[PDB]
Amino acid sequence: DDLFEELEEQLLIADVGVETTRKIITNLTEGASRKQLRDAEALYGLLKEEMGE
Repeated sequence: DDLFEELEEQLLIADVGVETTRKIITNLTEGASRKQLRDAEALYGLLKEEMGE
Protein backbone atom coordinates (compact mmCIF):
# COMPACT_ATOMS: atom_id res chain seq x y z
CA ASP A 1 0.00 0.00 0.00
CA ASP A 2 1.68 3.06 -1.27
CA LEU A 3 -1.07 5.21 0.30
CA PHE A 4 -0.80 3.71 3.82
CA GLU A 5 2.99 4.03 3.60
CA GLU A 6 2.86 7.68 2.58
CA LEU A 7 0.35 8.39 5.37
CA GLU A 8 2.63 6.74 7.86
CA GLU A 9 5.71 8.68 6.72
CA GLN A 10 3.70 11.96 6.93
CA LEU A 11 2.47 11.12 10.43
CA LEU A 12 6.12 10.25 11.42
CA ILE A 13 7.24 13.66 10.15
CA ALA A 14 4.48 15.42 12.11
CA ASP A 15 5.27 13.47 15.20
CA VAL A 16 8.97 14.38 15.09
CA GLY A 17 8.19 18.02 14.39
CA VAL A 18 5.63 18.31 17.15
CA GLU A 19 7.71 16.47 19.75
CA THR A 20 10.72 18.57 18.86
CA THR A 21 8.64 21.80 19.25
CA ARG A 22 7.25 20.61 22.62
CA LYS A 23 10.69 19.68 23.92
CA ILE A 24 12.34 23.00 22.91
CA ILE A 25 9.52 25.25 24.11
CA THR A 26 9.33 23.29 27.40
CA ASN A 27 13.06 23.67 27.98
CA LEU A 28 12.93 27.36 27.17
CA THR A 29 9.89 27.93 29.43
CA GLU A 30 11.68 26.13 32.31
CA GLY A 31 14.80 28.18 31.58
CA ALA A 32 12.83 31.37 31.82
CA SER A 33 11.25 30.37 35.14
CA ARG A 34 14.65 29.43 36.61
CA LYS A 35 15.96 32.87 35.70
CA GLN A 36 12.94 34.48 37.39
CA LEU A 37 13.58 32.40 40.50
CA ARG A 38 17.22 33.27 40.55
CA ASP A 39 16.47 37.04 40.18
CA ALA A 40 13.83 36.90 42.94
CA GLU A 41 16.20 35.07 45.24
CA ALA A 42 18.91 37.72 44.57
CA LEU A 43 16.53 40.55 45.26
CA TYR A 44 15.29 38.82 48.51
CA GLY A 45 18.87 38.36 49.77
CA LEU A 46 19.61 42.03 49.04
CA LEU A 47 16.43 43.30 50.71
CA LYS A 48 17.00 41.10 53.78
CA GLU A 49 20.63 42.42 54.12
CA GLU A 50 19.35 45.95 53.71
CA MET A 51 16.72 45.47 56.39
CA GLY A 52 19.26 44.04 58.83
CA GLU A 53 20.26 47.73 58.36
